[PDB]
Amino acid sequence: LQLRPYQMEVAQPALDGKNIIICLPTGSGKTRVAVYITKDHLDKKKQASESGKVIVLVNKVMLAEQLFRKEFNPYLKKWYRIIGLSGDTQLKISFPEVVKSYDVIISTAQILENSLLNLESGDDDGVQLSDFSLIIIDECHHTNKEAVYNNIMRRYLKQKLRNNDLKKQNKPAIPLPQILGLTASPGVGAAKKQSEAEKHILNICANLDAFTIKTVKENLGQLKHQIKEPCKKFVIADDTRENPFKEKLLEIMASIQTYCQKSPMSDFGTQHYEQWAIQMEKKAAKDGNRKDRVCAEHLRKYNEALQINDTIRMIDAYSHLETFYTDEKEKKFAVLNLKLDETDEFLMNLFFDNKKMLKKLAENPKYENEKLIKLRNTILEQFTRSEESSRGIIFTKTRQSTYALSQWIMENAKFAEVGVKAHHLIGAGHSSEVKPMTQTEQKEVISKFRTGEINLLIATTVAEEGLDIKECNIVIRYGLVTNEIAMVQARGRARADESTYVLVTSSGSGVTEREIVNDFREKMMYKAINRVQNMKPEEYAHKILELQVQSILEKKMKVKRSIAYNDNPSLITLLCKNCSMLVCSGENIHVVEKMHHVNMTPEFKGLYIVRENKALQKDYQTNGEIICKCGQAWGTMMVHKGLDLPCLKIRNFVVNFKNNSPKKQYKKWVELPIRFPDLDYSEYCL
Amino acid sequence: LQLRPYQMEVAQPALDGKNIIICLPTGSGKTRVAVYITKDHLDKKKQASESGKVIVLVNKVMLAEQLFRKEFNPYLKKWYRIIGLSGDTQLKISFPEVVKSYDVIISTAQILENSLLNLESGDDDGVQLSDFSLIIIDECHHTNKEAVYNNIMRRYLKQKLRNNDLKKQNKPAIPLPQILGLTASPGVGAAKKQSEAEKHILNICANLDAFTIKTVKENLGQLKHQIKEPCKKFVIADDTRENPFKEKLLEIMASIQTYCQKSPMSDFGTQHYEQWAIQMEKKAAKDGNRKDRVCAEHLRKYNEALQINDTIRMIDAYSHLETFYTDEKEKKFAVLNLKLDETDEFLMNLFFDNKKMLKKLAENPKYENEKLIKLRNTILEQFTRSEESSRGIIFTKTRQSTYALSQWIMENAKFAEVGVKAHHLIGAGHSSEVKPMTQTEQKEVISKFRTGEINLLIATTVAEEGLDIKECNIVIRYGLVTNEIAMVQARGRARADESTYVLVTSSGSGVTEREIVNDFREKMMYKAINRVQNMKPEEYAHKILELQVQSILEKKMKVKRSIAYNDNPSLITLLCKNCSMLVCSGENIHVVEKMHHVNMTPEFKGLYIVRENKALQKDYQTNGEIICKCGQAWGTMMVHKGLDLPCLKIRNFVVNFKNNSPKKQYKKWVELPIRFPDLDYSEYCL
RNA sequence: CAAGCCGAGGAGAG
RNA sequence: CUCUCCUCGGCUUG
RNA sequence: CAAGCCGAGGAGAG
RNA sequence: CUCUCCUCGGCUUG
Ligand SMILES: Nc1ncnc2c1ncn2[C@@H]1O[C@H](COP(=O)(O)OP(=O)(O)O)[C@@H](O)[C@H]1O
Ligand SMILES: Nc1ncnc2c1ncn2[C@@H]1O[C@H](COP(=O)(O)OP(=O)(O)O)[C@@H](O)[C@H]1O
Ligand code: ALF
Ligand code: ALF
Ligand SMILES: [Zn+2]
Ligand SMILES: [Zn+2]
Repeated sequence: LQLRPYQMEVAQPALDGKNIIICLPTGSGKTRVAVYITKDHLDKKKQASESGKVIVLVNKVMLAEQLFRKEFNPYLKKWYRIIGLSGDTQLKISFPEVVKSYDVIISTAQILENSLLNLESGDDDGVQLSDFSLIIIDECHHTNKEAVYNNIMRRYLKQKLRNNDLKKQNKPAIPLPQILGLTASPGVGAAKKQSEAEKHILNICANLDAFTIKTVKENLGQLKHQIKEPCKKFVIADDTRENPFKEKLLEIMASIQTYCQKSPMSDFGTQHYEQWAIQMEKKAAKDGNRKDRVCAEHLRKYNEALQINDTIRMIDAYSHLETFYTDEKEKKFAVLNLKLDETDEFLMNLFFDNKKMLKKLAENPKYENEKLIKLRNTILEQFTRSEESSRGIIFTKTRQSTYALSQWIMENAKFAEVGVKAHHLIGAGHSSEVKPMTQTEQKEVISKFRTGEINLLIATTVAEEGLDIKECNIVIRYGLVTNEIAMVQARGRARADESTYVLVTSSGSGVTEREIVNDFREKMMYKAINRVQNMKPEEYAHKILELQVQSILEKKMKVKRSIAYNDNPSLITLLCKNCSMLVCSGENIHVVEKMHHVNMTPEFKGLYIVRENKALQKDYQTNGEIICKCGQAWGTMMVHKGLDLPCLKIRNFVVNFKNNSPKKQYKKWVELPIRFPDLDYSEYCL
Repeated sequence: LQLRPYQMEVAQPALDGKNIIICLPTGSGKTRVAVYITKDHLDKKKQASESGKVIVLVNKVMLAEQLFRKEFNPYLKKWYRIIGLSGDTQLKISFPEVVKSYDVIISTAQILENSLLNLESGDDDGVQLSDFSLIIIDECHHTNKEAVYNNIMRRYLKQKLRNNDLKKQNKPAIPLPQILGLTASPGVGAAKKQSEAEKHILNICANLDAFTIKTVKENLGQLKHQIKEPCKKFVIADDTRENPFKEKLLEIMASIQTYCQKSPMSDFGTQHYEQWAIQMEKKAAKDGNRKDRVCAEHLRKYNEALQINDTIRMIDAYSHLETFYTDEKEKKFAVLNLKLDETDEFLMNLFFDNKKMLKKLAENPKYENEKLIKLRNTILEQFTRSEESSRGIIFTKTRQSTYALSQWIMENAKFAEVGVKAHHLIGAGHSSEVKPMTQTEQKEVISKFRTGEINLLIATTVAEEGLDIKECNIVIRYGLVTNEIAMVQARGRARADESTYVLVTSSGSGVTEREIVNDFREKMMYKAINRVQNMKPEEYAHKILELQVQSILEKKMKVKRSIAYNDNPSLITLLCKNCSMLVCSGENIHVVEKMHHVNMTPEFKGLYIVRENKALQKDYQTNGEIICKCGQAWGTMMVHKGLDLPCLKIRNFVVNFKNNSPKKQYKKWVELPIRFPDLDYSEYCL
């Protein structure tokens, strides 16, 4: 209910009715400023007897829920009506009179965008920006290119231009709400010179229609006293050992490569090798030539294992290989539950003729890992010095890496002795080759991390922003560097004086250089903002108008082309990737809800096999996987109206046309230019 | 970390603070001397508590990356901060505080030149030479005329002259860094007498501000014992056969020539013929008279084929012709996808009425090639004598030649039997009529050549310098002689005792004489250096000062004229070269980023045809070629802001003016004196 | 809690 | 422009 | 990985 | 001074 002088100095111009942006460090009380501004604006509008509505837009459901339940509701419930929406709630069914029913709204931009789309094209009641008097946008740095924030503000700018036109012609013009953006680091984007950073900042300002930035410039000492930066540390690790297992991997790779008389132009263990393997497997699948598709797939698996070994223990890679190979053996045995294919035979024999030696080599404390030893030392020093008063975050690139680090931590008793309780955290996307984490589990782990029964976190890029996390004492980056904004957000985590920020990496990689470049970009952005804050109003307004007009017109020009697919379902046929054979046509495939592709015919039922659901394995089995006779996966099982149907994935097939047959693969249904009919139950019924 | 006595004797004067040059053979440890000198200089400056910064300038990104990752970083990382920059990295965004952040810098001269230009004219922070204490320039022989090295050292000399002036007037003068140049052969340039070589060496010294040369003069025996020169061999090949195919080429050439009643003043198969053909085609295109432009173009193609045959197999020339003719037929058929032009008709018929006989003649082991037989014998003898312990390099003039040699090698089983694994290597410039090689592929082939799975290389002038190559046993020059410096660099490749250097050529050409002249220049340069090393300091300094003053003043005088183009876009019109017709005007042409010329109008869209991208052909097609109705190419396709636009090449057009119309062709946009407007999306929009 | 569909952003390699 | 990795949002069948 | 722009150096022929 | 061949660097659109 009360603000600090450094908060007040930045908030004042907003209190005067000027739309602006506010860039403050992490944890400096931006939400406090937002709530105070909303209260003041509502009171001032009520004094004049004018309609007052305020809407807050965020990009995460968890953020909206937290802000409503902890910050906004407890402060304005006594005076105004507050509501918080998201995609997980049932209030969004009728949004327009959600709006007129309540005064303060917190939500995600997509809901309001959908309402606008319904109004402009749909027959629903719809909603307009004029219904609002104040719009708050947190994490405003995301307003770029064609994000939802950018679309909303594009509509706002179009309305502003229409009002400017109407100024000379009929009056009055359409009123527009005030705009308040919140952030900590707007970034520089792809900037290689100071002028590029200046242009990027001006573009952000024009997109958000900002009068100025209002960065702290007077109470710097008080702010620094309060929020204090950690000390930065670099850990560099080098090695010229760990030969045996890697050499064994390399020589088996050479054996498999010379089996197919294919010597790639690239070396082993690099992304270029993976790309070449993907290209070769794709070409082999298109041509239907076996003995190369599987070879490329196994080479890709070996490359992934080598990368994993380059980052973490050898047992992790061994586990990866054994999981893949055991799955293949189980699939083959289930199919055989006879003619074999020699290629899979020699591949399996090669893997199993050296499984024991690989396992023996993997267990060798002689050369385990330099980076892991450095991380062990860092964690132990920090925690032993904190006398049980420390908390830590570790940012890592991948998910399997998080699992490996967590289990590794639990296998060592020193972490428990010092009092270390670690947990992992990942995203919620089903497009990462691994079972994602659910929102409930994320909130739940965050809650226990807040309590303290969990000491340290092993998190992917989820944890930089949008999460309510108590200040930690140690921040670690395990070979992960993305950009300056993520760097700043991770750095701001290290409050709790006597906290430190460390980046651990090796010499071969260029991670340190990327971190340095991010630092350079930080200073470039600071200088750009410093210059921009002192620019003359006239030229500032001129350039903002120019940028807004250019953005709107280029959006118009780009949308012009988007108007643009012949429908010949019977023209195409589907072939299994490994065993090229006629699977089905485009006539037997039907669509449910225009979204689910399913084939429901008698003969097709006997062309596949059903397995158990591994996700539910670790009860009942509902969505079983679908595998081919060769062992190739086609899709899964679904139930519609209580009826069991198969759902297919286009990426598991090859398309053949009857006109000229340039067989092609589309990776998803939408890219397929042909249409499919909606389900008709008359076929194979009554 | 430790030096040899011959290295020490040359390094000592540098250790005393004297700027100098150092000329040593190839592979004698120049980088070792450089790193030791940098370490000693940094330590000595730190002893006196003085600012110390060292910058190394190179001319190739690969060289900088290699030097940083293999030589400098592993030796000074334990004491000093080392950084390596290039045009392929993101650290160059803010160079000045790259400089103050780090102590040791490795980079390409262009970056520092750009920083200086920004400081002197731009508003950026900028950089000055005074910020450095030591400047190392490798491959210093390139510092001549107006290379980047020469510009930097011109600035250095101007600063020195200003300091000399200020000596009598206000003091102190501006400090300057020490200068250390590295090379192996500074060369003689265009020298025809000993005095000319002396003048050239003095000019190089003055440009680099060198106290002396410091060439090895005492430990000659130890150096010779270590690095040993190969034995030089000349292979001369003569022939009075291979008539049929060449005579058939000549008689078809005569037929086409007498079709147009044009008997050139020159003979067939010489550069003078190609020049005359280019002049005739240019005049015909300017006059718009068809039946001569295409005739000249086909005559030029036949001349190129005859040259190729003069160097390599006949099938290579046959492939060249069939590629061109098949492309023409495909273009015509795609256009027709009707009125024909009799000229192309009889040309095509003439080509196709003898395709089979040409193919039959090309396959004839009776007379294949004398030079190729000699090369076969040389390679076989070397490799059979090396019992699988040899590596080889072959320097060839052109790229198609490298491809032909490589494929020829793979067609013969004797090379495989002896254990020969060959690979090719070319440059990375898109101005050689052939798709260039990329940097990644160059590094990658070099890596495998280092490993050994690739035995011999077929390389153009890329491989003489700037590449990390393990010593080879055989060096071959296949009819290629450029200058003494390239000769010395190629010769130095032949370490690995029992290595040999051979030049293969015929009697008609004057290649042997050019090689002999290069040897003469080598001895002339040696004598010039020997005299210069013994010159009296006073006259040496006097002449160096005179040369520096003369160079700076002539640069001033030349820059004076460079101050100097009316803008009448609507004045000109563009005509297709083959079919002279109104294509467009200078008003419908717009410019993107001041660099890309594009025409975006409705009527223009229907005036051209789109083909597939051959580079991507051997997926998706993004930059398709643009062809005319007559089959003439105009340009390609580009995408800006997601919008498909055509990009035109001026060399495919003829310019017509409305005042007096002296139609002219410019070969590139910059030479065109008129300006063009920047893209404005308002036209044909909204 | 499981399956599927669409769209968006960031990094790296080519 | 392509591939990979990572994140986010909305929508359906259960 | 594709396209385009600018500039520099070396050789040969004229 | 012109033409061709070869090499290099920097910068944009993707
Ligand atoms: N007026 C205030 N006086 C004292 N502490 C405050 C005040 N406002 C906020 N804080 C502190 O700041 C924290 C809230 O910061 P918050 O706004 O959530 O961070 P951010 O601005 O980075 O989102 C609270 O934990 C609280 O301790
Ligand atoms: N002090 C030394 N003792 C022994 N060998 C050395 C020494 N310094 C360099 N070398 C040899 O010289 C090579 C490095 O030469 P380098 O300086 O790269 O060649 P150049 O001077 O032609 O660039 C290495 O392969 C190494 O074997
Ligand atoms: F918005 Al913050 F830490 F910067 F919650
Ligand atoms: F500089 Al060298 F061989 F002469 F690398
Ligand atoms: Zn199958
Ligand atoms: Zn034409």
